[PDB]
This record gives sequence, C-alpha cells and structure tokens, in this order.
Amino acid sequence: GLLDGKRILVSGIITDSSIAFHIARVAQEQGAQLVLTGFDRLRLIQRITDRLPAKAPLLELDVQNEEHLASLAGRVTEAIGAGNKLDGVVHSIGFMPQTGMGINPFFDAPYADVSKGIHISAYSYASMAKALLPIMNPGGSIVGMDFDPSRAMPAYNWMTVAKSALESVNRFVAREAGKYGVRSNLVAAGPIRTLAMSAGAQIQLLEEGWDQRAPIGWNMKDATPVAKTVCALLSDWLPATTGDIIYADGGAHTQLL
Repeated sequence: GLLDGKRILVSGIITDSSIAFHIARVAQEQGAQLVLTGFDRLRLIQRITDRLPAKAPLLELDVQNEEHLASLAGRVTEAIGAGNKLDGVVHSIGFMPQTGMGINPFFDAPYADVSKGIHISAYSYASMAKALLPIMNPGGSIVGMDFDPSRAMPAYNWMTVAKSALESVNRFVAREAGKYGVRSNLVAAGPIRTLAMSAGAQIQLLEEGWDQRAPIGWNMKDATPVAKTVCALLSDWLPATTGDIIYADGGAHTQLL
C-alpha cells in the first residue's frame, strides 16, 4: 500500500477514460482514502465514480466559481471527518474553447475564450492550492497534469500557452505550499485517448512520432503509466522534489528523433 491511509482529493473525473479516473483507481488499489470533485454533469459523474474499486464522497467543484472554492475546505473536512486533514491533492483539470484549439487559426481566438481556458487550466491550480493548503498535513503533495509546452506544436495552440502558464504557477505554488511542509509538482504526460481528445494529419504524426521518439515506446490507449507516476508523487518516495515537472511520456521529450 504505497498510499496506505493517505487522504487524497482528486478532481477532474468526467468519464472512465479521464486520466483522473485512473489516478483515483490506482490510488485506491494502493490504500488511499479519496475525496472526489466533479464539475458539471454531477449525476453522470456519480455513475462513473461508482465503478471505482472503493466508495468515495463526491463534491461539486467548478473552479471558476468563487463560492464553491470558498466552501471547499469546509465541505471536504465534513466528508473526511473534522480533525482529519488531506495528505494529497490532484488537479487533473483542463479546458480551452474550440476557437483556441485544433484547426482554428491561432490568431482568431478572441481573448474571452483564451482567458477562460487559462482560468480553468492554470489559475485554478493556484486557487485550489489556496483553498486546500489550510486543511493539508505536512509531508503532503499537490499534483497537477501537464503537457510539455516548451516547444510549439500544431493544434494544441492556446492550450500550450495555458500549460506554459501552469508550469510557472506551479513554481509559485511550491513556495506557498512549502510553508506548510507540502510539495507541489506537475506530471507531464504523453498523449492519451480520453474524452477530451475528441475535441488532424499533424496530430496523428505527433502521436506516432511519440511512440517512435519514446525509447520505451508509448501507448496512447494506456493511462496506467501516468496514474502510477502521479501516485509516486503523492507518496513519500519523492520527498525532496517540489516546484518541478516529472515527465511520464516514455522519454520522448529527451529525443529529437
């Protein structure tokens, strides 16, 4: 039980292909007691979370909603029992409107759309940390999901910009979280077939290039390797790593080709 008796909040489950879902699954297999947050289709999310190996309370959280953030810590402590604190927080939340992504030209995305995407994808990592650090134990771990944005690439467009912002936000969260003995890190995943992927020739070349570049290969169908990596960061086995990015991408980013 890598996470034996750790209390861990996990956001961002929308389907059972969600990366968050597999993080939640692997964490429970490893003895973690979870609290879960879900955004919009709460009834649907409850049905999806029923398929996890264990029961976990489900709280409503719209990261754009200031009231939800203000009430979050109180709602969490109620669910885990007063006197108890969190050892773990997982941010697995991303969004960018269609105008900011894919076939749509980079220059045509209006700021309102980009701003919303940045709000949800980058700024929310800080506001979740603000809301939850007060109910976190020393030795604890905050973890967010990243996609390496250090080089530009077709299609990913303004979401790349959002991820660049996130990485920077992560380094500042690490400063604040350090005052509580809490670590903050990001996991940079290779591409994964999720619901979000749903929203062409260049993206396929990027994927296949992925497996080819990855010295141990990469399998877009399998979220388990990134779930494990996130669990490794939630654990006590990376105690001197903070403000940082761990690459769970088959090693692809270390190879030019």
